[PDB]
Amino acid sequence: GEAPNQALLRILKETEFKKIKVLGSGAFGTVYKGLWIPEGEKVKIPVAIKELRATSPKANKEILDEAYVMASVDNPHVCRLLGICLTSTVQLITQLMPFGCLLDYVREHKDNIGSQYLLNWCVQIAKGMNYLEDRRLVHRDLAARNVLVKTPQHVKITDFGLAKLLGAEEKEYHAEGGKVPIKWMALESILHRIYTHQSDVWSYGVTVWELMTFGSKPYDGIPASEISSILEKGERLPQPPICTIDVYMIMVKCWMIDADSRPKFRELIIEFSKMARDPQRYLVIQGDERMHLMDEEDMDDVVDADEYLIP
Ligand SMILES: CN(C)C/C=C/C(=O)Nc1cccc(-c2c(-c3ccccc3)oc3ncnc(N[C@H](CO)c4ccccc4)c23)c1
Repeated sequence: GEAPNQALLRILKETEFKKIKVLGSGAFGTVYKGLWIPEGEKVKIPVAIKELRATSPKANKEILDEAYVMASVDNPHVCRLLGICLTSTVQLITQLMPFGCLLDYVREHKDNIGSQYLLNWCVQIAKGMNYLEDRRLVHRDLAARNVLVKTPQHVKITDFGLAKLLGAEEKEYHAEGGKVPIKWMALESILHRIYTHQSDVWSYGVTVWELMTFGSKPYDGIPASEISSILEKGERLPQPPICTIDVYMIMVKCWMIDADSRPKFRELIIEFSKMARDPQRYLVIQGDERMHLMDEEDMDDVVDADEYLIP
């Protein structure tokens, strides 16, 4: 009737891993960096570990839903669950992504990110998303904050809270508890709480826009109430400065009204691959190589004394 989900859910002992330091104490719990040392083996695996504070009644069924889907994915551009630990409070264990979320990263390194990294990230995210679509899965929260950085050359999608499965028969998902980030959401999602792989494509467009802007807040001024209307009026996010029309047009197609006329992730991979073979033709970034005499002002007639000889 549907494909059986034969994913393993590993149970891990509290003793076989050491928390080292807190990475993030949000209102969603806290996440530690840690080391997982399975006793059987002779390995040590850098991990991230997530738990929530009291047992919130629903929220403990929420984190186990996240566990369910993180354990059900296996792609190089998607964070997989390593195991759960059933202590007083449940802990999710996953591979450590040392450089944190992409959003922070484009901000903390604006001046040192070239077109090849930007376009290669766009490829990689579309592969991750094309995989989740192959696995009949709808993320419902794609955003630059929810893409983590293993290295600057390798990013993966994460945060599978909110993610939902869809059999062969359904093409859609009707949410109820509407607390989803408004500014990454398709129109159909904001109006009718409909979620499709093509609504993920919209959120992909907004994610790409975040990156090409080195981490700007979309609709930076505007409040969530309005978003529905101005998107309906036909307004969209502006063309980022570094973006050619070629790139910006792909974004805009992710933001069409008719969801079926937006591009498929399998297409976004192709089109961004093509572009990543000649990056500087499609993204113009002042200084696009390396910016390395440490003066900190604006001067184009600076010469070095070693090249200024006896007048
Ligand atoms: C809000 N803005 C700041 C945008 C960016 C937000 C952000 O990066 N938050 C975040 C919060 C907590 C941990 C992490 C986080 C970091 C990290 C590493 C170094 C510095 C900072 C973070 O490394 C991670 N590796 C794997 N999963 C992670 N974290 C998810 C939680 O979803 C997870 C862990 C275990 C199991 C499942 C999932 C993280 C990332």
